[PDB]
Amino acid sequence: QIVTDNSIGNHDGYDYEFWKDSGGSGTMILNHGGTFSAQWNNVNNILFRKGKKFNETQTHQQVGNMSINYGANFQPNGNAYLCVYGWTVDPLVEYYIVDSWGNWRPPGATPKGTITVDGGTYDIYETLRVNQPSIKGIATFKQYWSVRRSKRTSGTISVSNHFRAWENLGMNMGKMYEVALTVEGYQSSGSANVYSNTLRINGNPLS
Ligand SMILES: *[C@H]1OC[C@@H](O[C@@H]2OC[C@@H](O)[C@H](O)[C@H]2O)[C@H](O)[C@H]1F
Repeated sequence: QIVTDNSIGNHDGYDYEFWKDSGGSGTMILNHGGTFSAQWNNVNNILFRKGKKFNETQTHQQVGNMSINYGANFQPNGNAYLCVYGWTVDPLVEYYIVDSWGNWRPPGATPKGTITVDGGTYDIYETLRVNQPSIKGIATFKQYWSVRRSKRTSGTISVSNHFRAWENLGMNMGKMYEVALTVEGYQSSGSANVYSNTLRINGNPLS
């Protein structure tokens, strides 16, 4: 259940993934259901997550309503994000719904709009990754973001509301590849205890 290097699998019904580039270290402990704990030290980039991976055949509307109820003890020492994260394919898009961060509020771009949902206000952004790692190899792809205006580390994220806002703004989405509660670190160290993480699709928890 101890993951300290790149790994993808399923643990207690949740698709887990540990992903890092070279340098530093990370430790992910897979706990019950969608839960896990994470610790990182002097990394370049590291991501820890537990959610659902899909077979790339359905739009988010076809999957249905996606909602995540979570709670995490988030203790970054520097740059890190606590978020819902995933990808679409055709087009290849990496996305983030950021509820908390460390010393820097991402993603450093001019907002494209705002969404009010789940008792918060999020700024919406679109950024570009050029020849970077991806679920489909070294690629150039967009990153879509919703970033909360104030931090929080527990609550419910109505994922599908964010997708509709993005599509409303012309941020095109492809077929679902993944949706997951994620901890990301960048050129930093820290820890996070994800003690609560339930993904519901059409009101039904993952299993
Ligand atoms: C957003 O997250 C980190 C990185 O995405 C990883 O790409 C490699 C793939 O194997 C992992 O599953 C992804 O998390 C991407 O470059 C960045 F934009």
